[PDB]
Amino acid sequence: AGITGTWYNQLGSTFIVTAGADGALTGTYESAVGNAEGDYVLTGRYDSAPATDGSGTALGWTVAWKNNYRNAHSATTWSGQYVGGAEARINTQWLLTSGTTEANAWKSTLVGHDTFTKVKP
Amino acid sequence: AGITGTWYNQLGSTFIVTAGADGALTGTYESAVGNAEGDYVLTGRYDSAPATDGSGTALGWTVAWKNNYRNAHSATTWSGQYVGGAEARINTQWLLTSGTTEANAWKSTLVGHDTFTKVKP
Amino acid sequence: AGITGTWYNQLGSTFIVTAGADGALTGTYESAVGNAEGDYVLTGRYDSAPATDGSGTALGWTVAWKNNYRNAHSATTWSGQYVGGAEARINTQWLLTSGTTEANAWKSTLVGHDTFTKVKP
Amino acid sequence: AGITGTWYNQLGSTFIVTAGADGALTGTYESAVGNAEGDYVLTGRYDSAPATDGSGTALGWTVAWKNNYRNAHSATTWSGQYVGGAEARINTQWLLTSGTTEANAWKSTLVGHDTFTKVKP
Ligand SMILES: O=C(O)CCCC[C@@H]1SC[C@@H]2NC(=O)N[C@@H]21
Ligand SMILES: O=C(O)CCCC[C@@H]1SC[C@@H]2NC(=O)N[C@@H]21
Ligand SMILES: O=C(O)CCCC[C@@H]1SC[C@@H]2NC(=O)N[C@@H]21
Ligand SMILES: O=C(O)CCCC[C@@H]1SC[C@@H]2NC(=O)N[C@@H]21
Repeated sequence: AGITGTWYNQLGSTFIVTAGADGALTGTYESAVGNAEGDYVLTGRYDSAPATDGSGTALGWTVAWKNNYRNAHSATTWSGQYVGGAEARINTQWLLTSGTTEANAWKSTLVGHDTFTKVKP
Repeated sequence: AGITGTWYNQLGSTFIVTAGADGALTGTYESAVGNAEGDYVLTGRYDSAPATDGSGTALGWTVAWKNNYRNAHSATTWSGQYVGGAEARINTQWLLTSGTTEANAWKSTLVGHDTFTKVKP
Repeated sequence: AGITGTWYNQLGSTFIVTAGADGALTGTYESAVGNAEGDYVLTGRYDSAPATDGSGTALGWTVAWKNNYRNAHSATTWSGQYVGGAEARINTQWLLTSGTTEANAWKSTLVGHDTFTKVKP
Repeated sequence: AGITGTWYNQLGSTFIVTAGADGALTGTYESAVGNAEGDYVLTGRYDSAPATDGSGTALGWTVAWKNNYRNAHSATTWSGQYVGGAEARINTQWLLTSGTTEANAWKSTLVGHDTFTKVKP
């Protein structure tokens, strides 16, 4: 129940997600940067029975950057963990792969990290 | 239509996916390695209108490593592109995040790469 | 001249480096976490003629985790950029590879990110 | 003694390195792709007393992409392990950071993987 809701990262992007009882993540993502405009569909999975020892809750999700406004021919996955409590966070690393020619595949994938909080930066 | 079906990676893992008309990926993943046994639910997204210039089709998906057999308290995301043709491939990089304590969060995430083909290694 | 000196990251680790006129980085690294004790040799490279348009200065370095105290059978590389000015930073992502058996090579490499500043956290 | 010498990756790039007795890597790197021409200085570190149980030898190195021909305002680090024997390899993952403006720092770093062998692809 800690994951469902709206999350904001350090770039100004916004992430609205519903966490289903058995592990589904669904929602929408709006990026403040890049070749992106409006909301994009997201889907992912999370550990619906995490450890109870103070460990975070593992999760991940994907956005393909095609919507009613634009198609960037790219997709990002975020992998990370939810940490609950008063200053809850989802700490992630991400991989953004663009469709490329075979000759350019070596430079197809960017890597970065986003930290999400329940309140805006 | 090139993405739907069964895929095999260099580790001996197996990936069965359906690519929906508007960008959804759904299916199951069976890992040959790690703290894993049986099939796990996967969900993701792909670019349903890729470029037609020889560029690959961007995609990503997530597995949370909880199923009827085991719970590893972890999740992997694969980010990559589908390359069609006679020797079709899905070339990926992945991030595997384990739920950790805050003190151990610096070592929460493994990175690697998997190449998937339509035939077994 | 902005890079030479002592840097501190969010984990409490300390990085003393000399940037040579033609691109060399040399120094020592002390990690506050992990299988590490004391100072370890570091070496790397940086762009000694960066752009002057407000872009950062690309750089990277490596530590192998063997010194007079311990040998962790591992090595980390940090890749990033130096950003000068009043609140100077070195923003990095890193890869930590452990020596593994072939069967375990898929889980040989951790990924993360460190931000270094001139003052302690 | 297994690391010293010339190595070739899947892209057609060439890596000549000397491994010093106490952990230093020095040499030159020539990339077959990207904003690169000629040889570039490399420096890094390796575990000079690896485990003897069949585990690989952890290592890493950096190239800043500035030489007598070009300056790409970028640097790559490779992190990986050397695996000896008849078909020796250095298996790596790499991070390529470009100097960027602060607004573009989110897209500063590419990630990939290179496999090096003693003979050309
Ligand atoms: O430019 C593109 O190809 C599509 C937009 C990508 C935006 C990226 S996803 C990772 C990072 N986190 C964000 O919130 N935005 C950027
Ligand atoms: O050990 C775990 O935490 C769960 C199993 C992880 C298996 C990983 S996912 C990335 C890589 N590719 C595979 O097919 N298996 C491993
Ligand atoms: O545990 C090991 O194998 C050796 C110590 C690794 C410490 C890592 S390097 C990346 C991160 N940044 C730090 O300052 N410490 C950790
Ligand atoms: O384009 C640049 O910024 C400089 C050249 C980068 C070449 C990269 S380094 C990682 C990969 N492995 C290679 O051998 N070449 C590419």
